[PDB]
Amino acid sequence: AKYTREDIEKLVKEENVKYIRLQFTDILGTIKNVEIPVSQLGKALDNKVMFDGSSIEGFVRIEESDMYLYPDLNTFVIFPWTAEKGKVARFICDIYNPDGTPFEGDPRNNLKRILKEMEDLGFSDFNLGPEPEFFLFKLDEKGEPTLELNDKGGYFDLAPTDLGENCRRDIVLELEEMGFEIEASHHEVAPGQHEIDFKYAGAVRSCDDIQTFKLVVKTIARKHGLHATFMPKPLFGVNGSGMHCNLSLFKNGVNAFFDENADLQLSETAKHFIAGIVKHATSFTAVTNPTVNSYKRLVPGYEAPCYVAWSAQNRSPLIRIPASRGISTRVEVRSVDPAANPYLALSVLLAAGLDGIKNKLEAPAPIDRNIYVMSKEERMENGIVDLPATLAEALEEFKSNEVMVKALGEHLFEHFIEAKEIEWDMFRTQVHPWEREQYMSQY
Amino acid sequence: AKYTREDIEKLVKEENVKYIRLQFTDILGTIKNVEIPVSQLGKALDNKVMFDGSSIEGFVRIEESDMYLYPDLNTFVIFPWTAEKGKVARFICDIYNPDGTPFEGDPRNNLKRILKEMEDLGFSDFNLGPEPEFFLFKLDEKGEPTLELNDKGGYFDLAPTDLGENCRRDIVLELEEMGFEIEASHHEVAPGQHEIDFKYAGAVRSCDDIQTFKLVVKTIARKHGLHATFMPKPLFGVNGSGMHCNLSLFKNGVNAFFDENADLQLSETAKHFIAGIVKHATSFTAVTNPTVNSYKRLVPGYEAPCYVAWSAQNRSPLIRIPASRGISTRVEVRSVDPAANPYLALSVLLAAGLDGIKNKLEAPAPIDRNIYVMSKEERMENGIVDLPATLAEALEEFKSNEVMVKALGEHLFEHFIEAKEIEWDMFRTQVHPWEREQYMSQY
Amino acid sequence: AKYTREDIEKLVKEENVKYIRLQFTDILGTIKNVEIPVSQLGKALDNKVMFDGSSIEGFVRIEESDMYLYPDLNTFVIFPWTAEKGKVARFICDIYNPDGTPFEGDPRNNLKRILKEMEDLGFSDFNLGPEPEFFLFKLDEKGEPTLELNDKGGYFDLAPTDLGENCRRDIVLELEEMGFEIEASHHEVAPGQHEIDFKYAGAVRSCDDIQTFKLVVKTIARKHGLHATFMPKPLFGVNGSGMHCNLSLFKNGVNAFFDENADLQLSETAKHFIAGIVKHATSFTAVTNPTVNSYKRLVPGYEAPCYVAWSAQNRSPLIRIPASRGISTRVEVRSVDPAANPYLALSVLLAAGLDGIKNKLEAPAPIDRNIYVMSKEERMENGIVDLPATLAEALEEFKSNEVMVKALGEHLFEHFIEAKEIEWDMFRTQVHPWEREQYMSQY
Ligand SMILES: NC(=O)CC[C@H](N)C(=O)O
Ligand SMILES: NC(=O)CC[C@H](N)C(=O)O
Ligand SMILES: NC(=O)CC[C@H](N)C(=O)O
Ligand SMILES: [Mg+2]
Ligand SMILES: [Mg+2]
Ligand SMILES: [Mg+2]
Ligand SMILES: [Mg+2]
Ligand SMILES: [Mg+2]
Ligand SMILES: [Mg+2]
Repeated sequence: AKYTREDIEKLVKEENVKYIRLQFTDILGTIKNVEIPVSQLGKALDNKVMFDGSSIEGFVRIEESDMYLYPDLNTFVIFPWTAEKGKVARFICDIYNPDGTPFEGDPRNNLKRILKEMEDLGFSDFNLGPEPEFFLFKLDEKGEPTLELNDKGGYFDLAPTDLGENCRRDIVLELEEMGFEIEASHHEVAPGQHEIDFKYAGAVRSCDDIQTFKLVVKTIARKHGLHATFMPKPLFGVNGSGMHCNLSLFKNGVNAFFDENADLQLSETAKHFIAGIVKHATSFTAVTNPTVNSYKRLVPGYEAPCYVAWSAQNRSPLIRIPASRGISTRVEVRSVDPAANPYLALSVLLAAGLDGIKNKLEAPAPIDRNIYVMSKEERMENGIVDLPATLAEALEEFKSNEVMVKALGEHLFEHFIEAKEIEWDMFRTQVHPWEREQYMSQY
Repeated sequence: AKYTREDIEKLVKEENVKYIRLQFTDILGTIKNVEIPVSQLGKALDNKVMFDGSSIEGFVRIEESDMYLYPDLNTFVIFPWTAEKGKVARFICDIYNPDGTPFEGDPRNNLKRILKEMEDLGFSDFNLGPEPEFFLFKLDEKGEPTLELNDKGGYFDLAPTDLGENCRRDIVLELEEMGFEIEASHHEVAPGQHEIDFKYAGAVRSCDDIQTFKLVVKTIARKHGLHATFMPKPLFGVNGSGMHCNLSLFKNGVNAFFDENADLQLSETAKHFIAGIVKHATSFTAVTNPTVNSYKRLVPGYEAPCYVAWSAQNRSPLIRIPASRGISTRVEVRSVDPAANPYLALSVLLAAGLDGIKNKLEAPAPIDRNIYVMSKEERMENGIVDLPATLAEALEEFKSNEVMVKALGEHLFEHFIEAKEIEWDMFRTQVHPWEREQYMSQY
Repeated sequence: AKYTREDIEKLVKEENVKYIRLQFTDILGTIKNVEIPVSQLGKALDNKVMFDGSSIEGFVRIEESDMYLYPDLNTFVIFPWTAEKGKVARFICDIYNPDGTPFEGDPRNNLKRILKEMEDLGFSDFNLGPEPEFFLFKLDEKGEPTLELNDKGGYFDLAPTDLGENCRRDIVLELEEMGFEIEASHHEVAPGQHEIDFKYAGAVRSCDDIQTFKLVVKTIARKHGLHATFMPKPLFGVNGSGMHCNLSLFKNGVNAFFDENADLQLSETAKHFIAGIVKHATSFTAVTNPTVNSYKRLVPGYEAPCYVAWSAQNRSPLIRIPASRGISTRVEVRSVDPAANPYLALSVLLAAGLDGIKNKLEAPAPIDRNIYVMSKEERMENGIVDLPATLAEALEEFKSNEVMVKALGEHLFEHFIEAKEIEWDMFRTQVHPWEREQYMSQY
């Protein structure tokens, strides 16, 4: 209980807040919001503020259904950049049905349902250390984004010299005021690409920070005449952006993934986790990579996962176990990207792992080998399966997997598939310029 | 034996030919060619003219391999538009190995191998009446094609008024001089789209005319400041172009598809044919629709096949049996498109039909029903299977089918798949503008 | 020492530092870093902050590997230009392996190693007084560099008036606030060319500054709407840039090069040092001139070394010995340029010098006449050899030398050659406009 009803009231008044954003997340991971004037804070904290809950299912809405917003006193934050008379504050809310019961369609609640499922197995915490990457493009005369990158930096270079303005820098500074515990940032492989790494955090909190992060990144970027984008693969030929997820299970307050005695200092629970992730990897990809373009990133040669396998040191594995041990022992999943709905993404990732731990699934053999060279022949000769090549392919796999499906719930699942199937269909019937440049005159 | 060595020599001289085009077709259906000066006609008719035969496998060439061109005295034609001193004549050739044996890689020969397979069953002829459709676009200042259509006509309208120049009209006139037996032409559904229907003709000859047709259509069109294209789906939202194939089997010189006594006046042989086509339809689609874009046409709502079924009157069936009976009784296959390699396309279509006749496969029930409305539920409840949605999907189906695979031969098959797999892969890793307009700012 | 963890602690607290850059250097001499918030300072000073150490190898990276950063409390500096609200501080860190051992691939480490061999042979310090040269170009509308120079000044001219804006002055001023001790600065031979000479300092201090200098320069240059470049030869026909290195060996705190009563006042050790550099010059040229463009600077007629010879007065000696003596007695290597990686260039130059000292090599006769006039044949009659003409030549030469290869270490060496070999290969296969301007019509 970070803040209390009174701690919140004292703050809004002393900090002269005049605008409160009650934010939430829909089925597509998009950051939704219902804003009210400070004069309504009371009604907000009372959980009486209603809104059309059908907005949580995204562009698949069919009917208007009244619902409540239950603000989380802990998510209370104030936006520094907004200043003077008009100071804005936010509240990440939870959606409840008119009767008082939590809305199944809400993805944030889904993560809670699965976390509860975690505690029923004996685990206390499930931390997540995200590695969100993004691209910054220049803005044209008007205000529309162009294909020009904000810089020409490389992997870990000293991008935009401190003098003047430096987006990445200025973003981190804003995130600190709000209360972010950023680990560190750097310039990414491709020119104009940036990365801000978060610190360890509980599932829900960590996921809430991912949503806010994008908001702070997009806003500040626009304030510097730039355009921030978390699109997996904005440009063909250059590196794509991913959102590595460093997962870690705890029991009684201790890292349940550490074992200073077993190989790689990993415990039986850790390896079972690895197994669960490997068994469902190709099945939950539709969730960790929800967009069509998400699969243009999952192409070999750009340090992005393409096959289900884990290692401690490799070109670009699906699962990677960082050097750090002890309380830092963690399982990194590199397939996840920034376009993924954090709440849903973690739910499915938690369900996969827990499935292996609960059923004591056997973890495959590490592979410090090279998947890049060996053709599919060896990949077949070995337990190396490829990840779905298209959104369509991933959606067919997701449906078959029963634990993954039940990981999202009846309501969430139903709509997720409906939204994506339409999304895909829209893309498959589209005629791209590339098609004409290849056929228009050749045929 | 339309022409003879002497009939050819007398013609070239009297018509003052100064340039001979020895043409052939590669694996991708592209019209290849090796041109020689009239002074070499003798060496040509002697079958001594060599060329790099690796050019028949297309962009998958790996080594240079000398081969011979064996001109077909029957395919001898003279291009009317080419005039004066420089009159051009052509010769569709056959490829032979240095030793004197026919090249397996040659698609035109493949059709001959399968036609021979037809005669071994008791059939004399296998006629084909093609319905090639195309689009005409305007040319910009320079000479590059634009997205502007040559007109705004509709289905069977009186497009471009006779006065001045009218491509479609002027094309037909050129085709007649050369000796084409055109049935009739009209304006197609979509604006700027045209169709010239051929008359009944033997497989090989009919296929040879399809190749020449495209050549005459592309050339004359350019001569009118226009750009002709046989690309399946040039524009999203407008009708696509297909190449309906009206097939018909003969025995002893009579239409083996007619039976003035059985239902629909169709014979047992005709229905067996229907069965063969239905059993392999989804398997040979990769051949009758070889390009990626070929599947943007196979989308509902544009009068293009989307499900395996046959009828005599329906929205847009895969197999259609024209009204005409007697010697005109024929089985129309509407899935085939202009981008298809005629020689390969027919081979696979002949093999499918013959498979049903040889094994007396049972033909499904006609369907004057509506596939467009009934969801996949009924399509499942019925023997209604969908055609492959992507080139990839069609290529996976083609490989599994054994009769279809053996319908192309070891050498042809091997390369066809290699070329398409690469083609597809090129397309799947591409980042289309559509992707950014949908994600660039949404994420 | 210079700073204590407490000194830094107080400074960052009093100077209101908010951003901390932990910088280092990759194999290509490129300035890199990992940025962390001031709240992570403790973890930084605790040597716990990690990063992907593969970033050290540059574009030749293969697999991501965790590593630690050890901040050098003495390299702590505070960038003045950074706004009060967001003060930025830096720390040139050292790269270590997960097990607490110095990473062999770290360039700054290698220099430290070579310096140990210097201490073993009985030497106290090894000073370096670099003469960085650089050009300044104008920025177009999109902040893009142009071939337009910043002034039409000459050698030592009073380039750019004391107008409101004057990059060179403003650079030296900013460096003064950063604790940089600059000897003097002037305007170079070519228009828009500038030079800033630092006071001599230790091998590491000097290198670390060469890095910081490049950063400050480029930074302040961008603030003035200009673009700073250390590219050895930006424009054809104009002078190139070279970072002359004034080397000075110390023994027991005194100048081991000076000799009161000795020919030319150069001690024995001094002479051997000269010899050490002459036999290894052609070999270590690939390190002190790491780019393809570097060799375009190494051409006669522009005050750039083209032959291996030393002298006190000459047109363009590879090794020049300035006037001043005593503790100012030094050896200047003029072949080195600003694109070279300071740490690697100093390691190869120190190695060559120590080779000549430990093996008592005899120094050749100093060339005091014009070497430009002596034909290729003449230079052969005397001890006169040409430096590598192209990067490729320099590379093969470098591998042929053992003491030089050991100067970089197997790990550093393997990657250097890898990067440069693929680098040259790109250049070699490139087709330049020049080639087309010279063969397009002539052929
Ligand atoms: N070094 C890296 O972590 C690169 C990650 C890369 N941007 C990706 O697509 O995952
Ligand atoms: N009426 C028609 O035959 C239309 C055919 C349509 N152009 C197709 O794609 O097949
Ligand atoms: N010191 C100078 O005169 C500079 C000479 C020239 N810039 C070089 O290449 O070294
Ligand atoms: Mg990364
Ligand atoms: Mg990572
Ligand atoms: Mg038609
Ligand atoms: Mg038709
Ligand atoms: Mg100088
Ligand atoms: Mg000098």
